[PDB]
Amino acid sequence: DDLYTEDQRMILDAARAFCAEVLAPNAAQWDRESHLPDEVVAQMGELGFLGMIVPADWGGSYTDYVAYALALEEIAAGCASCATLVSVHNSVGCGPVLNYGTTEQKERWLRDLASGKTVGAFSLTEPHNLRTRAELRDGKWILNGSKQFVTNGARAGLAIVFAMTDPDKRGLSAFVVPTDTPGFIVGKPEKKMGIRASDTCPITLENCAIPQENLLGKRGEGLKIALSNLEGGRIGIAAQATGIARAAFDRARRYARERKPIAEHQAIAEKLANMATQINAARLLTHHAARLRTAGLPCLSEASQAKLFASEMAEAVCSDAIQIHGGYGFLVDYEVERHYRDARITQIYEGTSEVQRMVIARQL
Amino acid sequence: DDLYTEDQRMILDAARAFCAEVLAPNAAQWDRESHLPDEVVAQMGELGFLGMIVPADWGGSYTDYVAYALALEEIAAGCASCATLVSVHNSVGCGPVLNYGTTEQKERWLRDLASGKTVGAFSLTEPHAHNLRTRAELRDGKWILNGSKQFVTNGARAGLAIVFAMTDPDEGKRGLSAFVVPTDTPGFIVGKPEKKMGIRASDTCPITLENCAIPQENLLGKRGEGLKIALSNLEGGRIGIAAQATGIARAAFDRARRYARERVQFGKPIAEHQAIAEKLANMATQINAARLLTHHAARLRTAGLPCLSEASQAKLFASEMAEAVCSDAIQIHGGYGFLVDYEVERHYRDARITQIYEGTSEVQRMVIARQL
Amino acid sequence: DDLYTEDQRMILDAARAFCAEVLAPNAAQWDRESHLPDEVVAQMGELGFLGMIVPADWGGSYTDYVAYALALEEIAAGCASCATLVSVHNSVGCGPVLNYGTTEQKERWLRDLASGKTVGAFSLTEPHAGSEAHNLRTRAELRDGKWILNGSKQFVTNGARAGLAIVFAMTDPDEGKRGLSAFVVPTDTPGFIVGKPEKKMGIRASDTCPITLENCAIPQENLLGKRGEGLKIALSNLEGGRIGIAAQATGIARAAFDRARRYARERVQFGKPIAEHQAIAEKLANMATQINAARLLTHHAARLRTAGLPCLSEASQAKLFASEMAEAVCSDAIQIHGGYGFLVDYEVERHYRDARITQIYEGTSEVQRMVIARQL
Amino acid sequence: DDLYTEDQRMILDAARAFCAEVLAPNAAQWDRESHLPDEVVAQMGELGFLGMIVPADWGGSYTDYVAYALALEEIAAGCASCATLVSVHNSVGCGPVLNYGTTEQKERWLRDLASGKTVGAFSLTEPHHNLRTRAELRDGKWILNGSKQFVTNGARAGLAIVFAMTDPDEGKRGLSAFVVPTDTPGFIVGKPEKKMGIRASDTCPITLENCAIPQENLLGKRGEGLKIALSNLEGGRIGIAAQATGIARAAFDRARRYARERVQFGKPIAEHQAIAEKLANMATQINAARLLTHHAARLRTAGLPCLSEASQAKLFASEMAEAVCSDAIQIHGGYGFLVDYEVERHYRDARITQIYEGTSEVQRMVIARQL
Ligand SMILES: Cc1cc2c(cc1C)N(C[C@H](O)[C@H](O)[C@H](O)COP(=O)(O)OP(=O)(O)OC[C@H]1O[C@@H](n3cnc4c(N)ncnc43)[C@H](O)[C@@H]1O)c1[nH]c(=O)[nH]c(=O)c1N2
Repeated sequence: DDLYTEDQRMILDAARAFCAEVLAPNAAQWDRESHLPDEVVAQMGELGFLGMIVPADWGGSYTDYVAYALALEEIAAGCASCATLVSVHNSVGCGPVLNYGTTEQKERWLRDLASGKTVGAFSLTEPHNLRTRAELRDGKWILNGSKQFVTNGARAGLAIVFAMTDPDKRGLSAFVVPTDTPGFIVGKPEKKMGIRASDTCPITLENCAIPQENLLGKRGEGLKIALSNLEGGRIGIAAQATGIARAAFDRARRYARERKPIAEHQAIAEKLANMATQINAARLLTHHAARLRTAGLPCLSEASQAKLFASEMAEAVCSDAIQIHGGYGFLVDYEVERHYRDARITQIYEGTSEVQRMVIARQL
Repeated sequence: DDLYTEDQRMILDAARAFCAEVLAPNAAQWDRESHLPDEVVAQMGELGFLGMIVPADWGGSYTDYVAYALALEEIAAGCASCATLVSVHNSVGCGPVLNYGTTEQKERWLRDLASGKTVGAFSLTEPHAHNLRTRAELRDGKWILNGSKQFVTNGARAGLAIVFAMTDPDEGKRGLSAFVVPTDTPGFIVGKPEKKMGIRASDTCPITLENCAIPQENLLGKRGEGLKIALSNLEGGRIGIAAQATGIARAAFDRARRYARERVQFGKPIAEHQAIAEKLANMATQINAARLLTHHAARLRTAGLPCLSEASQAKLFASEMAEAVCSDAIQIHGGYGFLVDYEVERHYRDARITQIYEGTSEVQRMVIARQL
Repeated sequence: DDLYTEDQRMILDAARAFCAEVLAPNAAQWDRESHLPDEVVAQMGELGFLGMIVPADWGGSYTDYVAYALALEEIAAGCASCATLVSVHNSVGCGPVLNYGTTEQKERWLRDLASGKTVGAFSLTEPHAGSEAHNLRTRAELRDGKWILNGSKQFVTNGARAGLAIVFAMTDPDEGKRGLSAFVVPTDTPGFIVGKPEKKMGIRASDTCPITLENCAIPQENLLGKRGEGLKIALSNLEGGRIGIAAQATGIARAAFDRARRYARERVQFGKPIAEHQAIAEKLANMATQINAARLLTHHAARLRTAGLPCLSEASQAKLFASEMAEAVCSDAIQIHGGYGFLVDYEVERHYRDARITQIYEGTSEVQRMVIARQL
Repeated sequence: DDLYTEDQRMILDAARAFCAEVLAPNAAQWDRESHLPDEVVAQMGELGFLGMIVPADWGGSYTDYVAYALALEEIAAGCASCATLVSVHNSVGCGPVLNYGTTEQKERWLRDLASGKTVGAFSLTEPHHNLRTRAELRDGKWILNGSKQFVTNGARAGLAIVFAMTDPDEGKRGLSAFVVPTDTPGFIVGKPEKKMGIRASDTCPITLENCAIPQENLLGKRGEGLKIALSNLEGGRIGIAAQATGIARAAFDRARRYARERVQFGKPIAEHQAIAEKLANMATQINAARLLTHHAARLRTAGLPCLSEASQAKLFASEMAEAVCSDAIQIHGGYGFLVDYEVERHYRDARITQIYEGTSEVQRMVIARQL
């Protein structure tokens, strides 16, 4: 930990101890029951894990993005579903309100988002850019449409919902929708291969009317807003891939050392060497992008490179962790099978690998 | 199909029909409930799938190994757990009895294995880290077995197990013997099925032998021949798992390519995107190569030629490929690929075991290298 | 071998002897001099390797395509450059004349192509146009009873040694994809100007030449097929071409692997033959497995083609797979050799250099993928 | 660059200018002739490139190891052979004398090594730790006999750090290190080896036949030879990591420019998704390789343990370089296989990085050992 700053090493310690004491012993159960207890979410709130990229005067704990990634790496090593909840809540639950909310808006919502009292959700994508619509009639914005894969959909108190307001690029607007609003209809959580305890829900909007002052930004600023947190999001998920890969690697190398022991059979040792090299490269790409972002510099390509690299790495590293365990690797009680299922999603959400490659290439 | 013989196409069509009518629509449920219905196993019996490498003379359906491979690829595309059952039963349930059994032993057990009335299992490996701790002592005209075995596929539904034990500890490599143990023999204790990431409906159980006393005539082959017997269906087992890996990959590939033709993003079917197209071509290439390696091994095996390397190449290749094709199949589905209801996530989970069992990839590589 | 037919074993035996006696011992020198002696090309002629896909009654030696792939793999295992020459001459030198030639045109040319008295070249690619092979700027105009070719061509294999070239030219510039025509052009024709062979990383003894056509006049009866049929003709030997390159990749890789496995048995490090080191043994096992899959893809495409069945996909899969496999196999061979792997005298560096072209010519990997995907 | 330091940016900018004006225009010709012009070596010396990990007090230009890695990357991108010479000279030419030499020894040789006046070589391995080359103390001199293998800079070096058995029966603690002037009678340098790549980096066998040197040329203590042989592994590996990053980067830069110029089916080929995907993968792996390499250098700069980290950088960069060079070939199509388009030289040069300064297999052993 010698190369990190003092802020960064403090977050790392706090994160480490939380993860060892609360996440790691319970993640198997949470996966098996597809459910993360709310008191664990609340406790993440109290510790500042749900406002790590909100400034401290708005109720958060932001220091820099390297710290953020270190915390999300630790949290993902303990529980990949927690890391999903946290990466989404901080980046796209908190980000839009902080960056485009008026002062009154931030007073209404941001301190509760940043403290974790209110969990946040972001809803842009749709089953088939958009067909969800919002009409302004009699002082209320009225939303009708259908939305897909909303992380934190069941538990969020607020949702940033994107909707077509003016059908002729600047045709979308963003809304803060409290999730108890009549006509905000959240469906049953999707059944997923992995991150099973991170609730991922479809949402139907059926004349969901919200006050006019719940418009977020100016009318027509929807797309820009939806795109304002790609760097933070991708950095977050790259950090998550790194943590999940690292957890499986930690188990593999512990199993190799105990099962001479198999860690000095050439082939096993080569896998472990490869796994360590790849995990460390993923971390360094993640941190490099986080430094640029901390400094306010352009870093979409760098963040997309981290997310790309870390995500693909993680599936291969988790696959080696299984292989190193033999027959036991396929068994639930040995946990690496969980890490393998959890890892897979990182290549898909927050921009697919194909999208990550498009943007990196665009800028060469 | 016009590339295959008459017999082969017939076995292929019979299995296609069974997988479409019975397996494919119910796989998802069986994965969900971690259980294959006894009657579906009995129906594979009735159809000859549980005797495909047993001569017709002994009640089986043997034509050749390519045909075996074709049937297993089809079963696997519909239900990976079914393929596991079928492949283990046929190769290591039926094989030891067929090759090493006396005539009377073949009459007492082989007809029922081949018909599928008796499901067979095979138990050599043990849960500690050749050098077995499980023992057999000859006492008053009976073999008495004491031991603990690990991961017996078909462990719960098998009526017979081939069970290997130390009979002569001084003799080392010739220290082992093989025994046919009816699973209802007192002292044959089946534990709870293991909880696995995939092939969840294939029962995999630890077993203990506790003063498990069996008739002297249940010794399979000669005393001390157990190792040799334990190693004599490696070719067949490995051919079948390579076929299974091929079928699993093919199911996910078929779902993904159909999805890529129907799904529209950026104003064209996604199969018209170059990156997607490249995955689809790589998938088809790798599946075809895996099938070609498998059938080449099968062809050598059918002609009684030595083929342990060719069988191991095919199993190594098909197993590694199946993970990469299934991963690609998930990716082409985007977020839907991660969803249970889109099924490719089941194919991925199921395929991962193929690199491990029937000899790990590491073991496969060792034999292939040994002959180079 | 037991799985092959008597014709297949016969050609296989013949190629093997030739490759040990003539090719393998001299290949290093030819790479070094960037030159294949004419007497070696004549011997391949005499032995029937330049007619392996022309029927016997036209002077060829065609039995089936599996035989062809076996012969090409051997030839390639001894000299990659030689395999390039053979593959091109057979598929696109002979093929166009065989398939589209009149009786008179086959009597004039195909017996000499099939015996190897005359080496064949194929010229389509231009400086601006490779993978997009239809937009041609080379032109052909009828004046005074002769076809007059003017233009510029690129990367012609066998370009300096060939006696005939199948040249593709725009006869009808406003007719697009139906505007190409194919022409048999004697390479001694005035205005058929062969540039100096390209300097390449690998297959350095396979002459690969630019060609300038300048008031290059030929008899009217050197038109091959119907006017406008050029594109169809240019695309009519894809399967055979790709089968042969797949077999070439397989043979180059095999040669690298044979050296590596022998060296790993002999070389000792940390008290045993490095072959017994598990990481080495794994590399060896992966190399065998991949070469074997390549071969089986190639022979499967060869069977469909022998039966006249459609097989462009299967041929493209073999080519893609073999070519990419060969790079990784030759790379493993280098690594198994340690620091000796980088040295010219240890040969495997040459196989690595030679292997790399197989992913590019006879349709790039990207093109192979497009056609495999399209036919799903 | 914003993220580098004033010294880092300083050495980077100088390496850039110099790669661009001297190295990159002439690298093809040097590869073709298998020869680096002496005056170019002298310019590297003069510019401080041959003293980059020796302190300023001893005639060097040492700032930190991140600066070293940046400069090696740039040199490598203009001329892989020059980078091989530079990496070796700094790491194992200067390193032993710097760290194990007496003050008298450092005054005698280290300043000339650091200024580039004298180029240094290092000679441990033989054709077959268990070594045949012997040194015998006789009449106030060490007399060396043996055969040595693949000495980089073997034909231009003025001094060679040679390792020999002083005490055959003490095994690993029976080796000693010696500073040998290369003009010493009985120091016979054979013909440079014929190689696939880095052809202008001279790589020579050396025969020592009754090669007699002063008693005071023992380096470190008698028996300390293996420890000295292993004392610059970190530096060496960081250097080759930077080499591999640079070679790949050169091929990458050519391929990405080509892709924006070459049109096929109506658009620049960089806009075909399959090419874009290659370019994106090349950029990402190259950056990953630099970041591993700089991470290692930071640990080295701070004097912290970093053998594994440098081994990870060297392993990752070297394997990466082959794959990136291969893509660069592919992106060029047929042109990629032609000498005039340069990417085929980069691919050839890149392949050595997986083998020397320890094979991939050796890198992976040290990484594993330490987990
Ligand atoms: C040694 C040797 C020998 C021969 C030949 C080449 C060489 C190097 N060829 C020519 C060969 O067929 C040619 O190199 C390929 O068609 C590739 O074309 P270019 O080199 O013009 O690359 P080109 O400019 O077409 O492509 C550059 C890169 O972009 C990619 N690309 C192009 N279009 C694309 C698309 N739509 N989507 C995705 N990617 C795309 C390609 O795959 C390639 O990777 C030939 N020719 C001949 O007529 N007669 C002969 O005998 C020979 N022999």
